[PDB]
Amino acid sequence: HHHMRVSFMVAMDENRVIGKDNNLPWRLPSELQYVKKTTMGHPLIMGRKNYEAIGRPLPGRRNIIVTRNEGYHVEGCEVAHSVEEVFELCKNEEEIFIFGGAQIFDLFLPYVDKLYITKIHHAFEGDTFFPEMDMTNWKEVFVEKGLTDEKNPYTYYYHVYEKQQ
Amino acid sequence: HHHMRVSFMVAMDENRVIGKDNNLPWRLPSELQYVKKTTMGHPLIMGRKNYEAIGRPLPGRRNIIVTRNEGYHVEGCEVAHSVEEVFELCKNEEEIFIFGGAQIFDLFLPYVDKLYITKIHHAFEGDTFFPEMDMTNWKEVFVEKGLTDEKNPYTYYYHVYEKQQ
Ligand SMILES: NC(=O)C1=CN([C@@H]2O[C@H](COP(=O)(O)OP(=O)(O)OC[C@H]3O[C@@H](n4cnc5c(N)ncnc54)[C@H](OP(=O)(O)O)[C@@H]3O)[C@@H](O)[C@H]2O)C=CC1
Ligand SMILES: NC(=O)C1=CN([C@@H]2O[C@H](COP(=O)(O)OP(=O)(O)OC[C@H]3O[C@@H](n4cnc5c(N)ncnc54)[C@H](OP(=O)(O)O)[C@@H]3O)[C@@H](O)[C@H]2O)C=CC1
Ligand SMILES: COc1cc([C@@H](C#Cc2c(C)nc(N)nc2N)OC)cc(OC)c1OC
Ligand SMILES: COc1cc([C@@H](C#Cc2c(C)nc(N)nc2N)OC)cc(OC)c1OC
Repeated sequence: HHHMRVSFMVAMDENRVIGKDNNLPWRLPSELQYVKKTTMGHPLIMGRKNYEAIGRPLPGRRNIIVTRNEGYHVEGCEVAHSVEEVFELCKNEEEIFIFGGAQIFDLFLPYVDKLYITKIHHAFEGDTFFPEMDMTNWKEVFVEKGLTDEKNPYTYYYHVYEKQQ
Repeated sequence: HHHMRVSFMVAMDENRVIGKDNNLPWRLPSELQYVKKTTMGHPLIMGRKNYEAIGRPLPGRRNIIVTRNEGYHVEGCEVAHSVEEVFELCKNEEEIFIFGGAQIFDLFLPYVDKLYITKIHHAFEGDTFFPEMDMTNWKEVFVEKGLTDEKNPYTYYYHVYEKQQ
């Protein structure tokens, strides 16, 4: 019924860890560069907790915050309270990026068309996970090794998957 | 319609610069060794400006120069005036390397099957750029850090991507 591409944008470790103590368990500025370039010009859909840890709108993109709080407001951002309200806000968009965290990934899981996953080859301590997905009917359409150096101290790969049917 | 693999061979910086003042912005003799070893035994397809800065045929490869000039001739080199004429000349080749510069990379962009791209981790001043490419349905099949030493004073990586669909 919705006409936008619904894409997930996530970085996770060997055990699907995405967070520890309401923050990111790793610092990978080069991974952040990839995220910025990939998502630029497209709406970012984020759970309230994800957004609040950021604390400011990310420039050049529609920032849409998902919350059950019907009195929630933040300047420079739009607020939605359900999947359908996100779909109404983004009805004429080409592609939107579900940007996390875990509760918001779970929420949009039935609707994902395309997956941009950074896979980090380390096992971090963590408490928040990317949902399991059955990847049948999914095709890897891109893979490349991430930049590992003094500023980016882990091995990681960018993967992109597209849903077939 | 054509049966040869159409490969690109290019070195570019962090902003896709490949040239400044009709020359290469950097000196990387080790990168040139990789170029020789990779292309040897296969046709090099070069724009007229690229070739003329070289000024002589590169040994052990068919040198094919692309120009609109129907009276253009160079000893030890073959001359083509269109994509189709290159395809005619190379119809029985296994693989050909589009060798630049930017106008010639633009020209053959719809036909590229394989990308050999060196990425230099520096921002040079430049005036000539490698075209943007949507890497959907391409996979990185090779990556290696280039040699950085007194003779090769930048950080760079060899990447090879192959088109899937
Ligand atoms: N590595 C990565 O790729 C990413 C990791 N993260 C990490 O994930 C963690 C945060 O994730 P998590 O704790 O799951 O929180 P989320 O970011 O998913 O936000 C949860 C909030 O979203 C709102 N929400 C959840 N479900 C609904 C619903 N059905 N309808 C309306 N609103 C809803 C609620 O807001 P409210 O309480 O206001 O009602 C809820 O508290 C952090 O550790 C963060 O660092 C985040 C993004 C990416
Ligand atoms: N870093 C790298 O990997 C490389 C960098 N370079 C750099 O690129 C620069 C040169 O590139 P650029 O200036 O774009 O020039 P090119 O090497 O692409 O050559 C331009 C010439 O190609 C011919 N040409 C262009 N389009 C067509 C067409 N449609 N049909 C027939 N002939 C055509 C024309 O020749 P004519 O005028 O005779 O008609 C034109 O002048 C230099 O700085 C060089 O150092 C070059 C190769 C590799
Ligand atoms: C944009 O900058 C940030 C983003 C996030 C967000 C995310 C993400 C995110 C990342 C990093 N990588 C991928 N592949 N997908 C994602 N969805 O939550 C961790 C938190 C930040 O610090 C609080 C950020 O710094 C300002
Ligand atoms: C081979 O020797 C040369 C080649 C080129 C060519 C190129 C290239 C080229 C390079 C360097 N690296 C990669 N990865 N791809 C390419 N296509 O144009 C700049 C110019 C030269 O001097 C002006 C060369 O010295 C004789």
